[PDB]
Amino acid sequence: DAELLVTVRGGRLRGIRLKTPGGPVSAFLGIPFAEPPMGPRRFLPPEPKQPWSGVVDATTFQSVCYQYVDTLYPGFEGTEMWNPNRELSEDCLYLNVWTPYPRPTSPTPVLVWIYGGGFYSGASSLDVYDGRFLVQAERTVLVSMNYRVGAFGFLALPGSREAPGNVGLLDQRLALQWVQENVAAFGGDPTSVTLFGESAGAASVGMHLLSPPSRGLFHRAVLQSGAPNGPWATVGMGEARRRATQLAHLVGCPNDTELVACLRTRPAQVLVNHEWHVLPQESVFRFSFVPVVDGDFLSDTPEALINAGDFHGLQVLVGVVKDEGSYFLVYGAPGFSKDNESLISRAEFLAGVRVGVPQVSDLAAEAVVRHYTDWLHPEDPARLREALSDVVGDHNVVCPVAQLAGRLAAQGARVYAYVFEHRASTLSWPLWMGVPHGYEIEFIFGIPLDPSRNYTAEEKIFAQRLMRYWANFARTGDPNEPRDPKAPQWPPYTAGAQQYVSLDLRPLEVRRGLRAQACAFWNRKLPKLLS
Ligand SMILES: *[C@@H]1O[C@H](CO[C@@H]2O[C@@H](C)[C@@H](O)[C@@H](O)[C@@H]2O)[C@@H](O[C@@H]2O[C@H](CO)[C@@H](O)[C@H](O)[C@H]2NC(C)=O)[C@H](O)[C@H]1NC(C)=O
Repeated sequence: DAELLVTVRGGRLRGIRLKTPGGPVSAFLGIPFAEPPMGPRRFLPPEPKQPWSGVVDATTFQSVCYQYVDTLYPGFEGTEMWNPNRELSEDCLYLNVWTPYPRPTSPTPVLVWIYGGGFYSGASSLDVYDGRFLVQAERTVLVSMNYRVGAFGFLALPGSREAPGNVGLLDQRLALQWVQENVAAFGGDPTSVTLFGESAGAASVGMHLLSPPSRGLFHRAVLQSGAPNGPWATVGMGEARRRATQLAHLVGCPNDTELVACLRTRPAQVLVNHEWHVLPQESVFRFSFVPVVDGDFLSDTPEALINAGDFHGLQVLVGVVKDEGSYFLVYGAPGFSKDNESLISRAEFLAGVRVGVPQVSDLAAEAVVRHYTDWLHPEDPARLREALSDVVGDHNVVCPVAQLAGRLAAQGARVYAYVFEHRASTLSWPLWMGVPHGYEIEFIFGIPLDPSRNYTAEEKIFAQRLMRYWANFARTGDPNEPRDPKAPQWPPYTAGAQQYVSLDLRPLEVRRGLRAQACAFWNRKLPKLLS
């Protein structure tokens, strides 16, 4: 097949035809975009891939970046669906391109996916990120890349040349430069690039928005369930140095240069084994090696750059799932488990707040408890279970997203906002978790269209609607149908009105205020109290 041969700047590629019920797609999987960041290049910014002779076979997903493997529930679908599904390697900087068949004769908009996983995990090869249904349905081009995670991507000894930090974000930036240089060979339009990502992938999209060298590489952004101003998404230089130094001592090391030089001698898995030990306190939704406010990739804190930024000419689509917190509770909140109803005592709730809002004063913890307590039913196990879910979801995702969305809309950007409220019929997590973090992704990617799976007919329709919204936004910056001269069915989000839509089997509903009461607490009152 002629459409499976493509020449990019580094040389020739051979892709693979992929099937869907609607029609075939052409896929180029495992394209090397950087030199393998191994041995002496561990912890260093990525270097462009050198050209090659002959043909790179591009028919298989390439290795996953070295990372921790979850073993909370071995074999359970709800956790395994996020675990590596290829071998781990430091040789992992590869990207993937899905393009319509036949290849577009006029350049089509490009969606660039950045996976999440708390900056410690993730892979572009997970089945739930299968680009074929999106591309077939709406005939955009889809790119996804691997980027280094954990210590390999974000260990930072700030101010040093040997571990400057943020190199996982530089991996993403290099892949975006690769798209600028090469996506036209696949029929993509390098002048119409929309970044989209979930969780740490959303936070990453946010950091490119705020970093001038990345900002020229794309035109629009989708932030699903994450934000660069989240309390987990960045660390200070002092804390970053403290975690890297503690990691070095836990592996036996041993002067910045000598420290990193010793870290480079240890096998990858040895670093991974100690990754969690460097967190200071017991927590959920906290990760050891994350982007560092270095004065380089980020000139200032994400909060400062958001408040100071001019965002005219930008369109942004942002959103959250209905139960952002629940997934994280089984990772350390006492009384919680996927295997029962997790109907917790008030004692367990008070202990859960300390894990759910780690390293905060007794004074702040009291305010949190009071805000989230119904003092007429302070002991009700169901209310307490939901309240702790809200504590974790609001503090880590929803209020950081609401804050960013308001500042963007107020400062020039056009913003659309959603809450995803449909619980998949195939969802393996228990019913008390609701619509948890990560479980809109399979609908955005049209996974219900896969005949090998068991979704309902209405869920297949819902997936097609969502692919249409996302592709409308990629094409025009506007999820509404372009031919519509009526007032928008999905209205912009504004700092004052705060309109957003519910995404469910039902038609769109406009609502206002993304949990405005909770986010007044986290973004205004709680800061003022501790001030
Ligand atoms: C719900 O389960 C938690 C966790 O227990 C685990 O999951 C169960 C379904 C079962 O498989 C247990 O064998 C597991 O250990 C319960 O919280 C635990 O309670 C025990 C006392 O029974 C205590 O010793 C543990 O420290 C608790 N663990 C945590 C993480 O808090 C909880 O009581 C269960 N709720 C029920 C049954 O209503």
